[PDB]
Amino acid sequence: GFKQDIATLRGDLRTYAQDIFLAFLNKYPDEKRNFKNYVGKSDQELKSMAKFGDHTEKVFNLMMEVADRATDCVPLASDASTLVQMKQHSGLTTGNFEKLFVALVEYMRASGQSFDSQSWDRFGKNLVSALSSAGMK
Ligand code: HEM
Repeated sequence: GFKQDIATLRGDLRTYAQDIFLAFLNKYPDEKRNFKNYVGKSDQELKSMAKFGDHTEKVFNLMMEVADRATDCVPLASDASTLVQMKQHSGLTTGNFEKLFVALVEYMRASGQSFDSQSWDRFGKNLVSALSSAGMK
């Protein structure tokens, strides 16, 4: 289930975080625009940069903490608020977050692993309405 998936993901965090983020950026190249330093680079060039790994690991770790704190795949309103208000998410809309979750789910379905891909979809949908409720366009 969903709680075991957090343990799995977390077992090899930096590896999953970069694989999932690459799948997001290649599914939706328009989104790369938000990541000016990553433009013009192949997957392997990105994975060779320390700062790519460091940044994905940090995002993913926070995502796993938000997932951990959820109840039945509904995140806490305060976690959503942390997400809306961080400086770093200044120009974003809820559309950027739903694209991310589509790629996550699609990555999970395609991997070998017994992820509970349906719980992750539902989590992403409930995150997106929580983000809206906390002030995001
Ligand atoms: C639940 C999903 C997400 C979480 C937990 C999250 C969290 C974070 C965190 C913790 C950072 C700062 C990392 C650091 O200090 O190096 C960050 C940065 C950033 N995030 Fe997110 N984020 C999420 C989704 C997104 C999405 C969907 C976008 C855009 C599509 C996005 C765009 C950015 C950008 C552009 C930065 C700045 C990176 C930099 O300037 O180095 N984030 N996010």
